[PDB]
Amino acid sequence: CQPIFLNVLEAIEPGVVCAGHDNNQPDSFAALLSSLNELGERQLVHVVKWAKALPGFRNLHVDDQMAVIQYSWMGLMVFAMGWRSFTNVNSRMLYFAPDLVFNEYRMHKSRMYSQCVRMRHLSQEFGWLQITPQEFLCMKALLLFSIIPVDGLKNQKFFDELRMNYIKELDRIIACKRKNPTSCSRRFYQLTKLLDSVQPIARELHQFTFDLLIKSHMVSVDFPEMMAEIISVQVPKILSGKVKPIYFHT
Ligand SMILES: O=c1cc(C(F)(F)F)c2cc(N(CC(F)(F)F)CC(F)(F)F)ccc2[nH]1
Repeated sequence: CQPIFLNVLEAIEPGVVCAGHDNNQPDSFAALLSSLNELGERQLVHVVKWAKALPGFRNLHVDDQMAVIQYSWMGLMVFAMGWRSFTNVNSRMLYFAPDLVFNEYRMHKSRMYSQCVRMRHLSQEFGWLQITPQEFLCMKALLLFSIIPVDGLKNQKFFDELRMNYIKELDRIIACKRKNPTSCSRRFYQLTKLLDSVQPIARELHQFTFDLLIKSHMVSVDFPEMMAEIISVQVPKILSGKVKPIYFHT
């Protein structure tokens, strides 16, 4: 049968994205966070094109398309960055970008040290669970359909069907080369727990950058337009509880 679904996921996978950070400059909260925000803007562009090229994404209402990308953005970045850290530096550092790698010191200067530690943990899971490139790609796609308005999307049913379909693709990736339903069910438990763990992290990052945005002038950290827009328009909906993650587990 079909390697079509995976042919597609691999084909649309975004390439390397640099932050434009000059590493000869002193590690300061301002410089680091300003580079992160700029990296954010560049990655969003890629994320949008990627999401819109996913199988069945367009059979979602046009207004819903942009909203789910915007709500799930942070989590997508968390997850992919963790995978990058794993594949490039075996999870010992946060590999945001080739030119923006966080070591211990930068984690502290970022003023988000504990969160960075939680992200390294997440990254380490890819190794401890021997997550495959295929598992990674299907799980990343699933994250795009993991956070929505409590009182529904414009056409919630089209979303529901798509999400259900991405879960079924995850199901068969797990069943491929697998044998008995018990082996499958345990991997599924592991992978859904991993997906869920992205949400608490993304939420802290939401809180952190929202606060930073409000704070920006007095702290000398600047935000590009698209970031400032999503942070002040979409993020507050999550922080105010109108938009929530779809946890598998309680
Ligand atoms: O690959 C990445 C991964 C992250 C991860 F922290 F969410 F994992 C990331 C975060 C931010 N931001 C958040 C913050 F608050 F942590 F610094 C800033 C912003 F402005 F985009 F939201 C910008 C680019 C990336 N790029």
